[PDB]
Parts: sequence; C-alpha cells; structure tokens
Amino acid sequence: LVLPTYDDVASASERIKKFANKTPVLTSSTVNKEFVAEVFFKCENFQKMGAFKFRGALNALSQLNEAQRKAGVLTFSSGNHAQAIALSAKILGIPAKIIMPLDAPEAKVAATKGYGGQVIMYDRYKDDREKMAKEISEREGLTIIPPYDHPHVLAGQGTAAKELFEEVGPLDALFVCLGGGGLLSGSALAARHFAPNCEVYGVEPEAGNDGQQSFRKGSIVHIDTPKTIADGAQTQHLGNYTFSIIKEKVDDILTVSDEELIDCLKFYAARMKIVVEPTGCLSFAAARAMKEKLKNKRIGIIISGGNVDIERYAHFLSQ
Amino acid sequence: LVLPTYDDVASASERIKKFANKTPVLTSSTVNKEFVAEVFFKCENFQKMGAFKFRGALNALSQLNEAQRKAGVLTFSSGNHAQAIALSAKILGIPAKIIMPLDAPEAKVAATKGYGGQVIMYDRYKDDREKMAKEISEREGLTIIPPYDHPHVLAGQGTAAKELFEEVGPLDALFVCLGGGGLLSGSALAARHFAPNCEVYGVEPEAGNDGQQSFRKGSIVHIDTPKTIADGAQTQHLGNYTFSIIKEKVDDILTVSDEELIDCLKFYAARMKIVVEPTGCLSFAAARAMKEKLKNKRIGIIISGGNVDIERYAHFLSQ
Ligand SMILES: *C[C@@H](NCc1c(COP(=O)(O)O)cnc(C)c1O)C(=O)O
Ligand SMILES: *C[C@@H](NCc1c(COP(=O)(O)O)cnc(C)c1O)C(=O)O
Ligand SMILES: [Mg+2]
Ligand SMILES: [Mg+2]
Repeated sequence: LVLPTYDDVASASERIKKFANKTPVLTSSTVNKEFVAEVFFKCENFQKMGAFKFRGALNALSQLNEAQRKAGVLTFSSGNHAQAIALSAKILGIPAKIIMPLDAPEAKVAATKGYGGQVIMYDRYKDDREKMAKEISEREGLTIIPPYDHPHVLAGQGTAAKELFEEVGPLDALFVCLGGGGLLSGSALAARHFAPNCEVYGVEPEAGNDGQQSFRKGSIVHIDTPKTIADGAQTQHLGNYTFSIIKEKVDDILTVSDEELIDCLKFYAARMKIVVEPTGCLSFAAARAMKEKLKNKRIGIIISGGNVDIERYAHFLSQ
Repeated sequence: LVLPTYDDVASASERIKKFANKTPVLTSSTVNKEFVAEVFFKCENFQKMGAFKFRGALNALSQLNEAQRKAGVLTFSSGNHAQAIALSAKILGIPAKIIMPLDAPEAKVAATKGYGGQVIMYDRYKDDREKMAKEISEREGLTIIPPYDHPHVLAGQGTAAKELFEEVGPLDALFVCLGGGGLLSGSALAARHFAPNCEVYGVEPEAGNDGQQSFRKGSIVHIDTPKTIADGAQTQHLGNYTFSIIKEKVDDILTVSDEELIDCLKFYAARMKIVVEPTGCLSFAAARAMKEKLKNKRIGIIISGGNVDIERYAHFLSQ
C-alpha cells in the first residue's frame, strides 16, 4: 500500500486553492482563561458545503482525467462527503451518483440532491454500503471516490490543519474528529511536517470506538454500526490507508459521550456564536475532558462541520 | 451640538486596536446566487463580548482621565452595551454600575455581573431609565457613558464598518441595525468616507419604527417601548447626536417583522453556520426583502451581535 506523504497535502492545497475557503481561526477568552492556555479553532464549518470534506472531494476529482470525469463518479457517504462530491462534481461537470444512509440529516440529503447528485439510500445499521458501491460502480462503469480510505481524499483533508499551522505556528496538541480516519490521517501528515513534536489526538464517540481499539490492538477492529448522535463518525472500522498513517503518526485516540457532545454544541453556540454539528464537537469535547493536561500550552481544535437539521439542532440546544 | 466626524472613527480604531477583535468577513454562495450579487457579512457576533458594542465602550472609557476612571462610570443598556462597558471597565480598572431592563436576556445580565458590573434593573416598558441614570450618577458622582447618544460611543461603533470597507472596498449598499442610532450613525460616517456614494440603510423592527418616523418627519419621534423580539432595538426614540448624523448621511430606514427576523435567524444558523441574536437579524432581513434592488451589486451586511439565551434561541429555531 503506497501511502501519501506531506507532499500530497501540499499539492492538494494548490488543486483546491481556486474554490475552497481559507476558513478563519477563532479564539476565545473564556476558553483560554478556563484552560489556562491558547486555544485555536479551525472552522471548517465555514468551508464550502459546511464541512472539511470539500477539500478531499475536490483534490480527488481534480485528478481525474477527461475520460474518468465524463464517465462519472460514485461514492458512499454519511452526508458531508456526499455534499462535497456533489458540489465538486457540478463544478467540474462530472456526473455523480451518491449512496447515503436513510437516517442521514435531511439537510445533507437535500444539499446533495440540490448540487445535482443522484442519491440512492442504504440502511446504515444493516447494509454493506461498500459492497453496494463496488457492485453499482462495476455494473455502471463509475469511478469510486471513497469518503476517506483514498490517498487523494485524505491528503486533501489535511489541508485544513496545514492552514492552521501556517496561520498560528506549531502547537502543543491537535484534537481531530475521527470517523473513517481521512481527516485524522491527513491532519497527522500536516502536523508531523509543521510541528513534528505536536501531540495528535483522534476523538471518537464512545459507542463507536473501533478506531481507539484498532490503535491499541495494532490491527483494524470491526464493530456493528454504533448508535450515537455523531452521525459523521458511525463508521464500523478505519480505512486501510488511514490506519497505516494513524498507526505511525497519531499519539492517542480518545472518546466522549453524546452527553459531552451536546454540552459542547451548546458551548459553541452560546460562547463562540457558531453552529457545530454533533460530530464536529468531538475534538473540543475531548480537549475539555483533559484540560488539566493542556495547562500553559497551545492547543489546536478542528471544527469539522456544521451541517445539522435545524429542528434537530434546536432540540439539542434545548437539553 | 458638536458632531463627531470620520476623524473620530479613525482615532477610535487606534484606541481599541489593543483589545478588540478584527472580526472576519463572511460570504455565502447561496446568498450571492440568490441575490445575484456579492454580499459581505461583517461578523460583530464574533467581537469581544459577542457584539459590536465593545468598540464604543472601550473607545469612550479609554478617553476618561485618571480621576474619572477612579470615580467610576454608570450606564443604562438593554444588555450588550452593559456587557461591553463591564468588560472594558474591568480591563481599565474602572468601577462600573449598570442599569438593565428586567426582561433582558439572562445571558446578558449574567455576563455583565461576571465581568464585574454592578447591576440595577428597570422596567423596560414603563420606567424612565435615563432619569434613573441621571439621578443615580448625580447622587453618586459617576460619569455616564450612554449606550449610543455620545460622540465617543458612536464613533467607536463606526470602526466595524471601517474594517469592512478596508477589507472589501466600496459597496453599493450597507444595511445596519437600528436602535438608538449609535451603530448606524458611526457606520454612516465610515461609509461617507470610504464610499461616499454607498446607500446607507438603517433597519428597525416594525413595531419600533420611531427612527423611520423621525427620518421622514425631520425631527425625533417618540413612541412607547415597542414589543418585539429584537430586544436590542426597543428604544423609544433616537439620540440627538445620532439623529443629527443619520439625518444627513443615511439614505433610508426600513422595517421588518419579527417573523422575518426568525426566518433570518434560521438562515444564519442553517446556511452560514453562525448564531445571531434577533436584533442582529434586522439588516439582512431587510436586504432579503429588497433583493430585486440589489441585483448585480455589492452589498454589506452588519451582523451586530449573537447574544441570546440558548433556550430562547432553540425556541426561535423551532418555529
Ligand atoms: C467521510 C464522512 N465524514 C465524516 C465526518 C468526520 C470524520 O471524518 P473521517 O471519516 O474520519 O474522515 C468528522 N466531522 C464531520 C462533520 C464529518 O462529516 C462522510 O461524510 O461520508
Ligand atoms: C446600545 C444598545 N444596543 C443595541 C443593539 C443594536 C442597535 O444599536 P443602536 O442602539 O442603534 O446603537 C443592534 N444590534 C445589537 C445586537 C444590539 O445590542 C445596548 O445594548 O444598550
Ligand atoms: Mg469509530
Ligand atoms: Mg426604533
């Protein structure tokens, strides 16, 4: 397995520079005073299509040759990669078919269809979406662009962390949300380059801690689809490419409860005035849980996305 | 009445440069495509203490001499000026007494007390807060720093628009929220300097359209405290300083219903991933109402603040 390196992340910055947002970095006096540290939040919830996924989607599709682009692409996603792929595809004039979980946030399904993506659904807790993807693409001659286990995809995701380090310099610790591992693996590549001594932390919801288990065990652990509000991290196992990198460049994998996620979501709205989806609350929820360790340090927090159904979001804020 | 000019706004930029945030400017593809225009949002909901008020408070208090600072200051506010004054006062070691409406968002009262401000309350719909302010300050020897009708205060507020023009250049139109007129007057001064031909629009909630009435009539119109969710724009009349400027440098005053505000609040959360308080939704709500007029133009939208009680905010999002 030929693994991507930091070079690919740097090259990805160039391919997306034309359409991606150089998301702002926010800081909070309450957080810094509370943590007795300097905390920097990379806001991918302000990225095109509301999440960091646009980076990986565009970097991947941009490397498709003329025949591939015209032939069309296929992907499976919990919603954000689906939107990112649809948007990127429309921009490049590429036909796109997307396989989405039936219980995906309606806002994610709607944006995907609006961007021009043909949606097909699956049962997140019982269906084998990859098997569906493979067969469909094999039968229709479509190029599969995985939501995370692909060199171009993960290298692209790493551009967010790249921008964070270039804007604020080396950090003592970096917290990243963890689903399949594309964001974490890409971020780890950036971290090792800009700050080789940065502690890189992956964060998964407690019910879906396969990644953590894999990291401890040394091999990929498979679990049944986890029940959690972090709808963007219900993966059953890590990707092969992503795990190979996570295994060597990640320092630890933490978990937080849905309860902790909700408190974090309320914190973001109330104190930082931003809308963050549950999955985007993993990194900060974990950081809060270990504030004692972050005293007098510089911490980076990746805010992966803000795509939620408003009705659902209002409900969370009400807890 | 000696009116402040753009010079004061420029000098205010210097006095606050040490503690104020140079809030980011956001743009949205949905908005630009919907409006067929380039729309720039100045996010004061990311300012220190969650609103644009920090600018005017700091600029004013920074111009207090040693005796005045030690003597302490007093103010009356619906909540944001209260927080801004409290924060600014703590930074400068100034004792601060604040008069707040009993039905002010609990988050605003709490932050004011947390910043170290002594709070005293009044009945927004029946009490004469200015009379209370005058007597209390006269009896205790305190310097009154008005929430808007004061040269330093309004000049300070104008620094947000100053940053907006310096960052994106002249605009065809600028929408600003309107309560007492400090933000609008200050913004108008900045607009006339950076883009003398910019259309400057003030926006008030329909029930509290005294400002609009004043602008048409040519004199200050007084109304009973308006009932509206725009808790930051329930002023009964415009300030003397602010109206004198609004009268000469503002092109029109528009109104929007609370219903329109709620739709705007949901839009900000859903599409732009930011938390905006009802009062902060006036400017954009109006702009949407006249999109036809903004076609193929460059529009500036001031997002004045994001201070809301989460419970209340969740409730609005649920409509
Ligand atoms: C790819 C998947 N999106 C997931 C997601 C993550 C986790 O990313 P990784 O799966 O490990 O790469 C973190 N935050 C958010 C907001 C989202 O969506 C998809 O959408 O298909
Ligand atoms: C000063 C007052 N704050 C009001 C406010 C406005 C309107 O400002 P002007 O009163 O005309 O200067 C617009 N948006 C927000 C969010 C707020 O608070 C106060 O807090 O005392
Ligand atoms: Mg997992
Ligand atoms: Mg009014």
